[PDB]
Amino acid sequence: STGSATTTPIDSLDDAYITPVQIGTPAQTLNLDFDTGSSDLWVFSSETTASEVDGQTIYTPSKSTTAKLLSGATWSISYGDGSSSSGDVYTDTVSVGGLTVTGQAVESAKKVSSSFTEDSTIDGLLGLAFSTLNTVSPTQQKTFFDNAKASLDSPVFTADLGYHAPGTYNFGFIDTTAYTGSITYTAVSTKQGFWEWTSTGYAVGSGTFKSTSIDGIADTGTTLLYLPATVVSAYWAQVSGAKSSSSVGGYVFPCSATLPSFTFGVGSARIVIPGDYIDFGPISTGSSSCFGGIQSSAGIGINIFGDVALKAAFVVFNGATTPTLGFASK
Repeated sequence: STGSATTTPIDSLDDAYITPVQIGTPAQTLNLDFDTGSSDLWVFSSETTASEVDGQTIYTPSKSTTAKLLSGATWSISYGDGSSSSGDVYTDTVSVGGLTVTGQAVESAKKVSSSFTEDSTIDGLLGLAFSTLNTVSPTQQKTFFDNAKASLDSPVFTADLGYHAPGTYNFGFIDTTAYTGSITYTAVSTKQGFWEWTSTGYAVGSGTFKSTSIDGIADTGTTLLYLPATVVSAYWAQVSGAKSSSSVGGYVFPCSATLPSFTFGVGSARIVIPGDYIDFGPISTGSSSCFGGIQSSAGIGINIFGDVALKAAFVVFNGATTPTLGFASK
C-alpha cells in the first residue's frame, strides 16, 4: 500500500503545516501537524475541556462505529516549546492520503495548553518519530507509520515541505519526480527516539564550506533551524545590524536586510537554504526588527533541523530495519 497527502502552511510564515487525516467511521477529518520529533497521535475531541477549545475541529469517538476505548490508558506530553496536552485513548481507523490503519491509538485530549487553544488551525498532532517516545501508559502505543509499515510497498515516508506553499507527505514510496539530482542517505541513531543524524558541516552565503560534525534531529514539528551558537553567530555576523536580543528571545535583524543563504552538509552533498527562507518577519506588527529563522540550540540540548532546513529539501525517512535519512535538492 501507499498514501499521499498534501500538507499546507498554517499561516504566511510557514509556522507549521497541517495535513488532513480521516479518523473513525464515518470519517471525521481533522487537520493534524505531522511531527517527526514526537510519537503521539493526539486530537482535540469531545472530551477536551470546553474552555480550552477555540475553533478547532474535534474528534467525537461516540459518533464513530469503529472507536473503542483503550481501557485504562492515559497519555501526557510536553514539547520543546513548553506546550503540553494530556488525556485518554481510543483505538480507531485512521487514514492518511488513502493509506488506512485499523486499530490506531487516537489519543483524545482532555486538557491542552494555551498555545494549542490559541492556534485555531491545528486540530492535533500526528507523531512520526520512533514509537519508543510514545507517552501512552501503561501500554505504550505505536505511531501511524509503525502500524502501517509492514503493509507499505517500502517502509518509508517522505516529507516535501513547501516554502510559502503546499507540499506533500508520501507513505510507502519515493516520488522520483519530486526532487532534482540524487538522494544522499545518511545514518540515523534511534537511541533517543528521534530521527537523529550528523550533518557534515555548513557554509554561509557564498562562503567556504566548514567541515564539522553537527549532530541533530530532523523535526518537521519545529519551525526553525536550531544549531550550535558558534554556527549561528557566524551566520548572523554576515547580516548588517543583526543581533541576539534577550528581550525578544533570539537573533533579530533589520527588516531592510538581504539575508544570505545557509548551506548544510549531508555526507558529500549540500542542501542550500535560500536567504528568504530564514526571514520570519517583523517581531511584532509594524516593527522594522525581523525575527531570524536560524537560532541557537544552546540550552535546548539538541540541534534541530526544523522546517526552515527541511523545506529546502526532499527528505526520505527510511524506516527499514536499519533506519536512515535521505536528502535531495528540489
